[PDB]
Amino acid sequence: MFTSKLLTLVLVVQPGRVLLGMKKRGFGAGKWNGFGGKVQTGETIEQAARRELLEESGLTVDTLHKIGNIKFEFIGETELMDVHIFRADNYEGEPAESDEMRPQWFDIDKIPFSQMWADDILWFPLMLQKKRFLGYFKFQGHDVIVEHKLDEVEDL
Ligand SMILES: COc1nc(N)nc2c1ncn2[C@H]1C[C@H](O)[C@@H](COP(=O)(O)O)O1
Ligand SMILES: [Ca+2]
Ligand SMILES: [Ca+2]
Ligand SMILES: [Ca+2]
Ligand SMILES: [Cl-]
Repeated sequence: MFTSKLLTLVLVVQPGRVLLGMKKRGFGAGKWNGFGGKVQTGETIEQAARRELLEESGLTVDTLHKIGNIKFEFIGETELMDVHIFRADNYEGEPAESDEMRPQWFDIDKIPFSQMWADDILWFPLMLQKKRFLGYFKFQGHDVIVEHKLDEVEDL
């Protein structure tokens, strides 16, 4: 890995359920996921996370918690993906479909992990316990994990 790209990911939760969206185009199309994107020059990471939540789901939030940082290395690439993960326990507005993503609430027992990125099932249990975490995954293509590190932490 020679260079890095910052990315964001936002999970909105309520008691017993999590808001995901079906990615309709682009990177990770066909997978359910949280909302997020890149960080423009002049934005903070949190500002960028809030922007993409609004553009993709129609929602805004007041309190937003930083919960995770996961680095992704894809075999054959020289750019690292540095993903900054946030949780909201409350929201403003009502979710609506965009050209990019279709939001849907899932009960905990219905989260569709076989139709999500392969990493998600491993850190979702930490997220649901209101924990913080650091990780690293090396992927061979989009659906095989070849190396994996993950740890609960106190601070990020
Ligand atoms: C590899 O494993 C991965 N696992 C998970 N859960 N999310 C991942 C991911 N790789 C990228 N992302 C997320 C970050 C962003 O929210 C969005 C891309 O930003 P846009 O292309 O929409 O601008 O996709
Ligand atoms: Ca996006
Ligand atoms: Ca976009
Ligand atoms: Ca956008
Ligand atoms: Cl696209």
